[PDB]
Amino acid sequence: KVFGRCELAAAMKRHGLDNYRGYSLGNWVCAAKFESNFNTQATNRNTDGSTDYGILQINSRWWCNDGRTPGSRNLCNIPCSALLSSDITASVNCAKKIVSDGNGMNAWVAWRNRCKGTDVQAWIRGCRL
Ligand SMILES: [Cl-]
Ligand SMILES: [Cl-]
Ligand code: NA
Ligand code: NA
Ligand code: NA
Ligand code: NA
Ligand code: NA
Ligand SMILES: [Ti+4]
Repeated sequence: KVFGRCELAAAMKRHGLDNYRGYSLGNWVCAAKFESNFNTQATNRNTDGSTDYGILQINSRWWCNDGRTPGSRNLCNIPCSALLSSDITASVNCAKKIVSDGNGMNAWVAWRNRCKGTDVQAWIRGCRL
């Protein structure tokens, strides 16, 4: 599913991500924009053989199981395929664990490089939320 911008912001709010660990909804929408362009089916293979899955491009080295990442963990306790669903529940639940892990949203390199410090409220501007 490719979400619309306001559509995703609404779904993220519905699942409790808005201001989670102090990161406003616009942070989360911005991160999703640059990680997946709002496409739940986005996948990206990394040089280390791990893969990133879903709207927030959650990586298989720590967070989900894909059966093909040697030495990895599955801290969210889910198949990485669950991260590709049209229903963002699994992605949101796993993102909450990832953002709680110590470096906040810096866990998402793209958030650091493209969202951090910017006018992230632009990402929710105009939306009925
Ligand atoms: Cl495995
Ligand atoms: Cl393996
Ligand atoms: Na957009
Ligand atoms: Na915001
Ligand atoms: Na894994
Ligand atoms: Na959803
Ligand atoms: Na980047
Ligand atoms: Ti594996």
